[PDB]
Amino acid sequence: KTVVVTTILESPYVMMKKNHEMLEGNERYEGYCVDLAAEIAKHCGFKYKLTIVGDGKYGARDADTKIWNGMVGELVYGKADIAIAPLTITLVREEVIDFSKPFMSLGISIMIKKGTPIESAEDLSKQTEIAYGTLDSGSTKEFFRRSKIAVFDKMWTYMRSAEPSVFVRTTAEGVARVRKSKGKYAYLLESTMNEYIEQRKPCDTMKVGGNLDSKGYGIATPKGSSLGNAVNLAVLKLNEQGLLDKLKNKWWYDKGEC
Amino acid sequence: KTVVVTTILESPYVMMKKNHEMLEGNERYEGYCVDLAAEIAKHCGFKYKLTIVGDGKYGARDADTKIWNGMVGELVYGKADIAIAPLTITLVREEVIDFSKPFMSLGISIMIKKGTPIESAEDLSKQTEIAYGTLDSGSTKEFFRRSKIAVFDKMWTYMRSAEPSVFVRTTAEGVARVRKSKGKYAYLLESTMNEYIEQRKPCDTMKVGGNLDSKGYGIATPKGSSLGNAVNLAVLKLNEQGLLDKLKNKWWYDKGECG
Ligand SMILES: O=C(O)C[C@@]12O[C@H]3C=CCN[C@H]3[C@@H]1C(=O)N[C@H]2C(=O)O
Ligand SMILES: [Cl-]
Ligand SMILES: [Cl-]
Ligand SMILES: [Cl-]
Ligand SMILES: [Cl-]
Repeated sequence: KTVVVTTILESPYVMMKKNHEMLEGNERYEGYCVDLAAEIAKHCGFKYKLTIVGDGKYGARDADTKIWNGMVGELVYGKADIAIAPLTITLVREEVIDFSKPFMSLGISIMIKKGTPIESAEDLSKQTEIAYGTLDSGSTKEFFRRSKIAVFDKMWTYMRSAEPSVFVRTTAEGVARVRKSKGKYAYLLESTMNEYIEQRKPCDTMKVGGNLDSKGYGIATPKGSSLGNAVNLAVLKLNEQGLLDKLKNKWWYDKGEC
Repeated sequence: KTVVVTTILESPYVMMKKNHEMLEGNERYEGYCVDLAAEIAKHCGFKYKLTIVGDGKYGARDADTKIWNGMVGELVYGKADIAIAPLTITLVREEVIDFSKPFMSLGISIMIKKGTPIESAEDLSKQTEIAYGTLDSGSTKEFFRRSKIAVFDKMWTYMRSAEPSVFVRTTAEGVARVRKSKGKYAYLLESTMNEYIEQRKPCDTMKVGGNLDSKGYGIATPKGSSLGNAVNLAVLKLNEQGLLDKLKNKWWYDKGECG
């Protein structure tokens, strides 16, 4: 009867509080998705325990074994009752679990080190002097790889052919690369992460240009889960009570340095 | 067995081609939702008729009679199999129909006549010289009535007590009112519509400020519909192929009359 919530350690969505070793259970964690979890539970009348996804992954099906990892795997294989994380709503996932309507929208955007003479994807496309790239594996890369749009296609062919490599293994590396490259590298990533980092010391980065695309984060439950309907309704209510906006403002701006 | 699609005549989602009495059936109509409808049927493998909703409303429940009007009413009362329209996904509607994930996202924004000295809701709230309003009902009005935000609250109180009325009955009314009030009126409306009108002649309007909130339009089916799963999957596939983006670009920008 205690609901098992699975999530993932990703700031500012879910973080381990500074004195977590002095804290018990759910109080070890803070962040946007921790509050969201609490808000969901209140409007759904259930008790819950926060767990961190065992393998540190989101949810991907291995082409060969067909096994799901991450949070999606924890739902499908019955370790968790529900996922409350920055888990993107995608077709392959929707086919094996239920999604709430998205609690947050986002898109591909450009992170620059402040000073950089770039204001848009187009700016990036027309030049090579400032290197730019994405995570070496994931949707942003595939977006570029698959786009039929001129600008985005010129960016991809550029990125694929660039030497040395413009791809990074981790988000943290991308951001470092920006910060360390003295304004000669730009990074493509979730507008949400871009916005968050903009509010981080040493305050030396900046989101520019519009979003290139659009996707959504949703709460995830097993197909036919008794929780999903209430959970989805709770998402919509929260949005209409200004609460999701308030949460975002909280973790991004009110608690922002810079 | 042909799927009955309810939808609504709202530009540029669905539009009766001016020569429509020479045309017939689905081909009488064009626009973003007509294309969207076709993509969905193709991916869901079905055949459909487009039918404009008898009352021209989106979907709201009468406070008294408890009766659902509009496209929601058509789905809830079993008069249509699916609604493919700029139908905002909302709690009360979600409780009575099935929605797909959003095929398009939007938020409340500010339409001004070019040259109007207003850049934000904050700006609007801090003055009265320029009047500003919303549709006399719906998602946008409700947002202001309910807001706990100081700026939005002040705007609601102003709007509610403003004379003459700052509320308009229809989008066209609100657009015309902005267009003719010599920059003495700004309309608060869906960013999607704001963005479309921006690309229409006389090209005398402008969207300004950030969105005030976030919402999505979804495709609705009657609760429990066998169609709901497949359709929702299609929205995601279309979105991942970049197809939804291609369409919005098509009807908003490719076809823009303002350069
Ligand atoms: O990057 C991906 O392909 C997926 C995502 O992986 C994250 C990790 C690094 C950069 N991107 C984000 C993306 C996000 O916002 N949610 C994840 C997810 O939805 O699994
Ligand atoms: Cl965003
Ligand atoms: Cl990462
Ligand atoms: Cl928008
Ligand atoms: Cl109302």
